[PDB]
Amino acid sequence: TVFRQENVDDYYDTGEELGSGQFAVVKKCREKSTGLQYAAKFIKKRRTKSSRRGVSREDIEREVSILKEIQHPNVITLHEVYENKTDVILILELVAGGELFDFLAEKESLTEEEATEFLKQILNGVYYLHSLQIAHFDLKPENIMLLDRNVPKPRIKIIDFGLAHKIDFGNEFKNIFGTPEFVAPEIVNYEPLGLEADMWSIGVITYILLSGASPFLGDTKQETLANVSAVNYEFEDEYFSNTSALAKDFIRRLLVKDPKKRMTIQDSLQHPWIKP
Ligand SMILES: Nc1ncnc2c1ncn2[C@@H]1O[C@H](COP(=O)(O)OP(=O)(O)O)[C@@H](O)[C@H]1O
Ligand SMILES: [Mg+2]
Repeated sequence: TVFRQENVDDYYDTGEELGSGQFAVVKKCREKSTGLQYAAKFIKKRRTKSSRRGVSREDIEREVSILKEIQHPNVITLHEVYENKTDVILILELVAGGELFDFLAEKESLTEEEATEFLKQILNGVYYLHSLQIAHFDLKPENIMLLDRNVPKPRIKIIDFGLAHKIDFGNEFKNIFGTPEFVAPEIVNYEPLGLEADMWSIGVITYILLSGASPFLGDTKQETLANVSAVNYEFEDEYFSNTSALAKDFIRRLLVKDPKKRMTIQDSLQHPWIKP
């Protein structure tokens, strides 16, 4: 597909930089015609076929296609897309309260209620995505945004659809590898991937929410990956002594090497720690 090729600056003004990654930069912006605000994600295009710099057009279009499908309170939506010779520019719903990553850094240790208030929202967004056969493949705290960080129980949206894929056969077997501390063993081992990989990441996020510590993190990325593949984690008493056994059970049933034995998103919502 092709996108709008008028100069995005004729239609929008940009402001604060909201975040970035290796091939993307995200700027707050305001649409001239409405005064409404958005997050403009500029993704750097590849300059040749054989290049490793920038993002392939196939990969950009996959992100756009998935984003166009989705509408749920706990996911961002896509407003418009522009392009020019250097970038594709996705005009995304603005999430103005910063990353979960930054919230957790700034705040004291969470209560079990605060952790489940965040988790339940994540679960609801993932339930929506998985119902659509969309695997996110990059769930982690920098990819979850708060609407407003100055309320007791902040509301969240999942962002960053740059690794998301439609799973129409039950698994996919493309080049997909995210961040060592969050990826499932099947990613580490270069196996076909499906919705189950997201459920593993949710286990890792839950462990972080409750404890402030990352379950598999080693001193190097190779150590982290080796730990993931071996399922080398434990609940440290120093961090988990006043956390319930049911919360640990929830995590334990997600951090399972065999994807067939791991809780599904439906299972997670019916688990006794979560189910009303
Ligand atoms: N819709 C959004 N609203 C607010 N900030 C955003 C939004 N999308 C992305 N960001 C910020 O920009 C960062 C990078 O965007 P992201 O989509 O995660 O791209 P990357 O694939 O490069 O990680 C995010 O971690 C977040 O800080
Ligand atoms: Mg990201």
